[PDB]
Formats: sequence, C-alpha cells, structure tokens
Amino acid sequence: EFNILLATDSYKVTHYKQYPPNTSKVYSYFECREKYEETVFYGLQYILNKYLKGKVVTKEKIQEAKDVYKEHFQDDVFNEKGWNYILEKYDGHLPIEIKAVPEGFVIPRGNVLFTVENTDPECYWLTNWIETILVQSWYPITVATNSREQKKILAKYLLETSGNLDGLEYKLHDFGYRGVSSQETAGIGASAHLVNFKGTDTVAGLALIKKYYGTKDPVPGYSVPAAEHSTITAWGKDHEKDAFEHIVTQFSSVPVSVVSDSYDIYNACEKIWGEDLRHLIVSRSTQAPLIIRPDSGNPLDTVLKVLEILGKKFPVTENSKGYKLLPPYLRVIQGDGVDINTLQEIVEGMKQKMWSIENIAFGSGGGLLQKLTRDLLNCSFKCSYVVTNGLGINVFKDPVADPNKRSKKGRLSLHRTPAGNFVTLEEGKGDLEGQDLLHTVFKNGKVTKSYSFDEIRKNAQLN
Amino acid sequence: FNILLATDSYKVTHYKQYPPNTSKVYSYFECREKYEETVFYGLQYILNKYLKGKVVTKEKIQEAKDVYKEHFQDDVFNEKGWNYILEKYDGHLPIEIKAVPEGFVIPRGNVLFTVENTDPECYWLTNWIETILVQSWYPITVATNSREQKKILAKYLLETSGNLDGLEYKLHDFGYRGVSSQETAGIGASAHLVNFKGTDTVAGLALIKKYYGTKDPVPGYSVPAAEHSTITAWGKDHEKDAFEHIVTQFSSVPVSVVSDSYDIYNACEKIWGEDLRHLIVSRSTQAPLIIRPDSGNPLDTVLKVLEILGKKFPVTENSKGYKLLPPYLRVIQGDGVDINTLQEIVEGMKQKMWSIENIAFGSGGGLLQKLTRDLLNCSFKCSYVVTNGLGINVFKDPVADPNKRSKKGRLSLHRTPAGNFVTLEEGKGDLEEYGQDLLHTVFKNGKVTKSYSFDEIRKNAQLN
Ligand SMILES: CC(C)(C)c1ccccc1OCC(=O)Nc1ccc(O)cc1
Ligand SMILES: CC(C)(C)c1ccccc1OCC(=O)Nc1ccc(O)cc1
Repeated sequence: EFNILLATDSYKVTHYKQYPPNTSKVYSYFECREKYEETVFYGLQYILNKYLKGKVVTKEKIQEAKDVYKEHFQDDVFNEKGWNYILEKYDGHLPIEIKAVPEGFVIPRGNVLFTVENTDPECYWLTNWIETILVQSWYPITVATNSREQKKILAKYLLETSGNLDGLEYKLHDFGYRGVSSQETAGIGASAHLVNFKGTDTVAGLALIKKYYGTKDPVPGYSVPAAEHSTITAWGKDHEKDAFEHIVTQFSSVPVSVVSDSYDIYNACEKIWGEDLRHLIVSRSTQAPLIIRPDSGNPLDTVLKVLEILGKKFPVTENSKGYKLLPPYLRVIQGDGVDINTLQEIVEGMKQKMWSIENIAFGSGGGLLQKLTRDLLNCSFKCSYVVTNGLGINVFKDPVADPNKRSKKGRLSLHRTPAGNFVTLEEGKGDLEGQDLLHTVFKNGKVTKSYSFDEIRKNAQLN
Repeated sequence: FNILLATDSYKVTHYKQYPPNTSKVYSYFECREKYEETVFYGLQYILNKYLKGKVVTKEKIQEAKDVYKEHFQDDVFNEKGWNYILEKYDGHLPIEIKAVPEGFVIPRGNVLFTVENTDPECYWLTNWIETILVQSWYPITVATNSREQKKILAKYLLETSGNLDGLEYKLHDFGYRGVSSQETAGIGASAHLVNFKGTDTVAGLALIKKYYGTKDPVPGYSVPAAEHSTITAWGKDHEKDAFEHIVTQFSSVPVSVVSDSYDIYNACEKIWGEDLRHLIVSRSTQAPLIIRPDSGNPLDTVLKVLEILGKKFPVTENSKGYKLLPPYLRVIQGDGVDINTLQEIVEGMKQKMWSIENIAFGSGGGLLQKLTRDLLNCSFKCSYVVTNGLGINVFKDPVADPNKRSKKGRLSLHRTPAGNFVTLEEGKGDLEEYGQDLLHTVFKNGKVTKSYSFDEIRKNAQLN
C-alpha cells in the first residue's frame, strides 16, 4: 500500500535534527504568489482523505521506512523514535491542524489559501514533512484556474456572436487522459476541469468526484459516442464512406462525433458528408447532431476551411447579431493543438470571419491537464512562524537577487473588506478582527469540514 | 482501480464501430519522427500494476455499467463482452504485447511495442487499453530527456577532468513537489534513475522496488540537506548558528546547506569563508560540504559563487588546466535547471575554465513536469486488422500533415548488419532478411511472460 513515511523529499527526513534547540512549533502556509489574477482553490479535500486522514503510521511502515532510509542515506538518520511516538500516543494519526479557504472559492493572487501547523510540540518536524504531499495541490488549483480562464474566453465570445450562454459548460471538453503523466494525475486534473465544465472523456475524473466529493446529479460529467482513427481506418482506405455510414447509423438518435481527417478532411466534408451521406445528416434531430472533428493541419485555418465547405453544402442561417450558424444537426469540434492561447486564436479568427461560436466546441488534452507547472501561479509553500525556547518569531525568506520569492510573516488569516477585496493579515493581526475565511479542515487525523462538488461548482461560478 | 473505468469515454462505444467480423485488431506504439533516440522504459510498470491477473470482476463490471449509463445518457457499454472475459478467462485480459527490452536506446520512428487481442471475440479490447498504455510516453520522455542531459554532463566532465567519476550523481532529482500527483512522482523519479542514482523523490525508490526490483539495496541515494525553513527558523541574526549546527550534525556523510536565505554573496565570502572556515576544511572528501544557491541567474550565480569561494579556499588547477575546489567543498545548482540551461552552464564553466568536477545539478519540474506527449510524438495506432479471415494493412494519412502518417501491417524491429535498428512493415519481418524480431512477448493472457530487472534496464541505457 501507500506509506506516508516514504512520501516526502529525502532531505526532509533529516529535518528533525536541523531546528534550533527546544523547538515546539513550525507553522507554514500555501499561496499563489504574484494573466491569472485570481485562482480557484480546489483539490485539498482529495489529498486529506486519500493520504492524511486516519491511522497512517504503523509498526511495519516504520520498519519499512527505516530500512529504505538506512541504505538511501548510507547512515542512520531516520527519526524512528519520533514516528513511534506518533504511533503510540495517537494510534498513528497525524497531530496536525490544517485551515483552508472553502473549496471552489475564487481568491486573488498573493493570499493565504491554507496553513499547516503541528499540534504536538514533539512533532515540530512534522509540518515540513507533509509539505511534499500538500504542495501538490498546486496541480488541481492550476487546472481548475486555467480551465476557468478558458471559460471566460468562451463565455465572452459566445455572448457577442450569439447573445446567450447555452451549452457553455460543454464547449471545452477534456480529452487529456492519454496526454497526462499517470492515472492519478488524470483523475485529479479531470475533476479540476469539471469544476467549470461538464464535458469530459477522462473517466477517472468521474470516479474521483464520487468517492471524495459527491454530487446530487446522476454523474458529474457527460460525453457522447465518437469515432477514432482506428475505427475508421479499419474499414480500408477506399471504404471511408462505409465507415462513416455504419457509425452515424449506429448512433442515429444521440449526438455522435466522427473524426473526418483520416485521409482528407476537406474531401470528407465536401464529397462524403456533403453529398454521398448528406441524406443521413439532414434527417438527424437537433438533440442528436453530427459533430465533425478535424484533427490535423493548422487549427484555425482548417476550422475556417471546414466551415466554409459545410456552409456551401448545408443551409446556413444568420443569427440575432449577424453571425453565421450551421443547421442544428451539424456541429464541429476542434480537438487538436488546443490550449488557452490557441483557443483564443480560434474564437477570434472565427469572430473575424463572422462565424458564431455556437457552431464549434473545443477538445483539449495535454494543454488542459499536462502542460502546466507550479510556476504558472507561483504556488508556494513557506514557513512563516516558529516557536523556539517558548518564543515565537515571524520567519521568512528574502533573497537579495529575487524579491519575488519573498514570503509572509507570522500567523496568517484571510479576510474580506466591506468593499469586498481580499486581504491577508500577517503577524497574527487577525486576532484584532469580518472574520477569518480559513476554516479548519483537518485536525489530529480527522477531516473536520467537507464540501460537496455542487458546493464547489457554486463558489467557482463566473459573474 | 477499475480497468473498465480507465479509458477514454468514446472507446466504450467502439466495439460497435469496427467492421463486422473483425477478429484481430493489431496496434503499435512509436515515437514518430535533438531527441533522435529514445530510452524505452515504463511499460512493465503498467503491465504489473494495471493489466496483469484478474482485472475483471463482477463488481467492476457493475460499477462501470452504472457509471456509463449516466455518462452517456444511454446504454452503450459492452457488458456482454466484458462478461465473456470474466467467464471464459477468469477476468484475465486476452491480449498479447510484444515489446523491445526496456532500457533499449532506439532511434525515433521505430516500433517500440505492439498490442493485439488473442481471442477473436475481444477485437475491441486492443484499443480499449490504448489510453493506459500510451501513458508510457511519460517515463519514456523522462528517461530520454534525463539521458540526453547525461550526454552533456559526460561530454564536459571528460573535457575538464579526464574521467567520468561520479557522473551518475551529477544530475539529482528534486522533482517531488513540482509534479502533479504522487504516482506521477514515482513514475518520473524511476525514469530518472534509469540513468542516475541520486534522487530525493522517495516515491521513485518504492516504485522500482515493487515493480522492477534491483539487486542493489536501494535504487537511489541522497544526502542530508537543509531547506530555507530550517535555516530561517534560527532567525536572520543566527544564520551562522544554523550553519554550524547542521554541519556538525552530519559530519560523516555529505551535507548540502542552502545559502541564499538572506544574502548568498554574503553567505560564501563571510560566514563560510571566514567564520566557519575551520569546520569545512576538516571533513573527508567522501563527506564534503555542498553549497546550494537557489536564486538569481543560474550560470551567473554559480560562477560568482565559485569565484568568491576561491578567494577563501585553496583552489588547484587540475591536470587538464581547469580550476578545482578542495574535495571537501562542492556546489549544487538546482534552481531552474532544464536541458537547455544545463548546457549553457557547463560550457559557461568550461569557457570560463572551471572544472565540471566542482558542480552538480538539481532539476525539479523541468525534469518531471514540463514535458508533453508531443515532445517525442508518442503515438498509438492500429496498423493491421483481420476481417472475415482476410488480413488488411491499415493506417492513417492526413492530407495536411504527412508527419502523422502511421505504419502499415504487422511490424517488427531488427538489428541491422551495421548495428543500428530498422522497423519492417507489412509482415516482411517474417522473411528475417536481417535479424530475428527484437520484440519479445512481455504480456499474454493476463500473465507477464518476460520481466526485466532495473539492473538490466540501467545496463541497456548506458552511454555509448
Ligand atoms: C451536444 C452536446 C454535447 C449536448 C452540446 C450541448 C451544448 C453545447 C455543445 C454541445 O456539444 C459540444 C461537443 O461537441 N461535445 C463533444 C464531446 C465529445 C466528443 O467526442 C465530441 C464532441
Ligand atoms: C556522494 C555525493 C556527495 C552525492 C557525490 C558523489 C560523487 C560525485 C558528486 C557527488 O555530489 C553530487 C551532489 O551534489 N548531490 C546532492 C544530493 C542531495 C542534495 O540535497 C544536494 C546535493
């Protein structure tokens, strides 16, 4: 199974010998240091339940870690005594307190999102031990934040080229299962995406949400039948029409997506879809459109040339603001080379050519869930308050060659002014008083406050 | 973990899209045509952890059926096809996977492994497990990128010192905090350990021990080290007391002490170079003090650190004409190091005549996170199908991108008479004009038939 004593950076194993004498408390916090001006806080509850809560220390896990580290360091520097103390005194529960803003809250950059401190003075070293596991919440935060920014771009352009926001939550579809680094990442990232949208093909995201968050809806995300290259090319290069015909007929009463660029996307749209199989498309209902999927070439140019061909083979209308609109049984999804930058280029290029955003949805894979780093939001975990010799000092780092790697001081609290802006109070000044938005979510091995996925989606809504 | 829930959603509907009477779906993985050769590593982890043994149960089938009912707002899940696997093969996957030995260094554009169904009723299963198998792009890319950095380090360590001693400890993995999940950390750190032995990502140690095994006591090593929180906890006026306490607590092993908490150029010239000078020269060369700057421009900072340190400690010229610190004193640059910044630093030290013996490097998110599937163009494609007794060679050929063209027919990898590699298509490998097929069966009907030790993988991935 998973062993928390082997779930930290190696140098942190030796930290219990590096503090000043008689150190009783280490206090640390997470923030997205100072374009992404506001971030969605999401993912901590998953980490608390899966890795931190309950009996996480056992006699076998202590023996396992001791053997590994003895060889790893070529020396005895494992704190077997202190880990036995946790096992004996607390039945293997972590004497730790965590306070956090509610999940789904949208918070401007440079504010405390959660804090970590030891509740037993013998475990002063435990705060920075679990930094490694906790700081990985940068990923769901960054995915949920970058996904929400793409929802602003879509909502803005879907509103000027159409006048409404119908189907907005299905306009950016998670295709990223293949392009992420692991099954666990797929689950975490896909659930972070579902904070803002409801279309996904990464099934692991559905499983994570039901197990760790829960929803009133029958399922957190939805998809539609779709073809890949292997289901088309299997019919033979001369039988692409047959492959198309078999697939739209199998799924004639539900939406179906057909990748149409196996050999020539423009021929498939002009000759195959626009003539040979046109009778099978114009007969489809509004609730069961065909979605044509280009998957190669330049993303914007191919989208423009595909829409041009479909426009001169199917009845185009002009909507309430002067933008062109395919018939309700035909749609397009661009799911190749889509990230937040290219997505902006596609929708602007379409608006420039007077096409409505209603005609198109987007699929993002490695760009939505993989090509993201801790430096995008400058997610940072710092120690700000220690107590040595019964004397608490506000600690901080302040490099001379980089003032941007600075950190806050002392005990922190997150507050909201009467005007509404957010402010992080340092040096314990939060005791002088609204009130603190950091609620306790973990204490001494138990999760003390939970949020459902519906509550998270409500907090992360746009204005 | 539920294999029936571990695939792209639309793959649930593909058993109804293949041509009728399709009895075989045959698919292959390649890194489609810097990064001219790839290290093949990571498939066995996926096989052992997710694919082998009884992976289909009545519980997992019911769980998947109810999920997909609501996910698609319709019943399309192939519950009969999954029941057949549970009933006939006791939940063992009827799949055969042939792959090149892990650790092999293969040029781009070659078949790395192939997947086919062994039961005609399970034609749909081959590309069902595409999603889980294609994620091997990540360990492949990390191992390849790590090894390309090893070439750079080896080329310059030889020009400046004459040997390659300690090469496998010159690029240290600090990526645990910067990646996206615990599993990703383990996978990524093990790929680094294919070429090096130094890591702080403990999850990689456990992943290797559980899924590959080694004859060594531990797959990776590290040393005690201080972070900013253990230095600042003494207060700004007591940075000296922290340094002396830590160096004394770890005098028989190497120790790394971060020095840019307050003022790094004050850290080397003043506190190390004078106040605690007497505690640094007095340590063995097997247990030196490692100075770590972690801010500022990487190349400029390390250069100004080496020069300041020379003004305070005896620097000798090595047999090649390059400056070399006393062996009780080393430097590690682990801030913002990737394959690009590494090259300009090492020659930036060589053109400024500093020996690469002095320096080690650490890499975090640049080593394990800022990597995507299209860096090596890792792709999984169907190349051969059998329909109504007729074998057919299959491929894609998009008009706007000839680079996305896929191979045709049954594939094989061969050693050429000149000692290189070539991939044969359309079954021509059966002629064996060159060698035997280099693809060995590693998975068949739920069993791992060929397993590799991590010691074998490291041997296959060595330089030269
Ligand atoms: C038709 C639905 C999804 C209800 C819809 C409703 C409102 C607005 C847009 C919509 O379609 C977006 C789309 O194209 N999704 C899609 C999903 C998977 C896939 O493989 C191809 C495409
Ligand atoms: C035995 C050692 C000292 C690893 C060694 C042996 C041979 C050659 C070079 C070496 O040092 C590389 C290094 O700096 N490793 C390092 C590890 C962790 C850390 O936090 C800081 C640094």
